[PDB]
Amino acid sequence: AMKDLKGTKTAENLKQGFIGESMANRRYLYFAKRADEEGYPEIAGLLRSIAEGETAHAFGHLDFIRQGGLTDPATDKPIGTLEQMIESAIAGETYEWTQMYPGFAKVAREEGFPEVAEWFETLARAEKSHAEKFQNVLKQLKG
Amino acid sequence: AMKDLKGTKTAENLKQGFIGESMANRRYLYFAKRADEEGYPEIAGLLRSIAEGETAHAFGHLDFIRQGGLTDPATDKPIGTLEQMIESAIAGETYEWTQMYPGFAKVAREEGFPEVAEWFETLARAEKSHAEKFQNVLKQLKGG
Ligand SMILES: [Cl-]
Ligand SMILES: [Cl-]
Ligand SMILES: [Fe+3]
Ligand SMILES: [Fe+3]
Ligand SMILES: [Fe+3]
Ligand SMILES: [Fe+3]
Ligand SMILES: [O-]
Ligand SMILES: [O-]
Repeated sequence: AMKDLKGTKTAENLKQGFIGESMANRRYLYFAKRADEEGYPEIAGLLRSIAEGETAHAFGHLDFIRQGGLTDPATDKPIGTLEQMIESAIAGETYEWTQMYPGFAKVAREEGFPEVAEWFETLARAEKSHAEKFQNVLKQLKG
Repeated sequence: AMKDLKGTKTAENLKQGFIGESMANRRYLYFAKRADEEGYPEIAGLLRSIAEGETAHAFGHLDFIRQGGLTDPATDKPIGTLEQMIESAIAGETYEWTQMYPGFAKVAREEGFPEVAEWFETLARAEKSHAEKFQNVLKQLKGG
C-alpha cells in the first residue's frame, strides 16, 4: 500500500476526480452515438478513444484511493479486497432500491411526470435485482 | 410538461441519478479486474453484465435530461445537438486542465503526496490534449 490519505484535501480531490471522470466516460460514449447516427465515424471513434482515456483516469483515481486507505467514493465502504468490493456494490444497490429511486419516483409523480416516474420505478426494481445477485456472489465467496 | 423539466426536483434527481449510475459502471468494471486476476470468471462476468445495466440507466437519464430541456450534469451546458455536445466537452475539459487538476496537484504536493501530485499533473496535460481534440471536432463540424 501507499501513504495514509485519510483526513487530507487530496482524499476529497481524488473522490471528486473520480466522479468527474466517471461522468465523462458516460457522456462521451453517449455523444458518440449521436455522431454514429449522423454519419461522423471519425468523430465518433475519437470520442470513444477519449472515453478510454477517462476510464484510465477513473481507474487510476481508484488505485490511489485504495492504496491510500480511503473508501469507495460512491458508498464510503472499503474496497481493498474482492469481498469488500462486492460488499460495496451491495451497499450501493441497496441504497438505490430502498431509498433513492423509490423517492425519485414519488417526487416525479407529485410533480406530474408519470413517464419519468415509471422509469425510476423500473430502475428501482432493477437495482433490487442487482443487489440480490451481488449478495449471491458474496455468500459464494465466503463459503 | 415532461418536455420542460427546468427548476423541478425531478430535474435534480435525474442529474444525481446520472452521477450515481456513471460511478457504478466504473466501479463494477474496476472490481471485475480483481475477479479476473483471482480466477472468478463468473463473478467478473456478472459484474460486467450488471455494468451494462448501469450504462443503460445512465443513458436513459441523459435521454430524459435532453428531452426535458435540461443541461449536461457535468457542465450545466445544453447537449441537444451534436455541436452542443462537443461544446460541452470543450468547456468541461478546459475547466479540468486550466483549474481543477492543476489545483489538485498543488494541494497534493503541499500535503506531501508527490506520487498523487504527479498523477494529477499527468491528467492536467491529458485533459488539455482532450480539450484540443474536441476543439478540432468542433472546427470540423463547422466546416474545418
Ligand atoms: Cl467523421
Ligand atoms: Cl467465479
Ligand atoms: Fe480525464
Ligand atoms: Fe445500481
Ligand atoms: Fe443502475
Ligand atoms: Fe476529461
Ligand atoms: O477527464
Ligand atoms: O445503479
